[PDB]
Amino acid sequence: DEKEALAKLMESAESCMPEVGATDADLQEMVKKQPASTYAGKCLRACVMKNIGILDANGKLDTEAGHEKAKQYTGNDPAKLKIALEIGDTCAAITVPDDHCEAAEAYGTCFRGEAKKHGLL
Repeated sequence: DEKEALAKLMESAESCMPEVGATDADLQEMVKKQPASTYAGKCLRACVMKNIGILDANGKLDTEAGHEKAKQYTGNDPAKLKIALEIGDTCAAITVPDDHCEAAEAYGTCFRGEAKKHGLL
């Protein structure tokens, strides 16, 4: 069901692509959970996160409504889901830039980092 979570993210990312002029290469970096190698890809990620609501209108992480948010990353599984919740609390504390595109990617770095540490990768 984590698979299905990634599938939802990609649909969202597909509808976000034209408004930040992102490319298929940018989309592929996302599915593969890599850093964004372009600014548009960072903005693509901001657009997705904002649609999830994990990133708010002032470009800061919003961890309220925990389950609804974290399940968009890991699916419904309890052990996984719990870890994502903890990753949210960890990463909501980092310092990020005022630029929302760059802020989304600094959060994404934290997400991936913690996910590797906790075995979600």
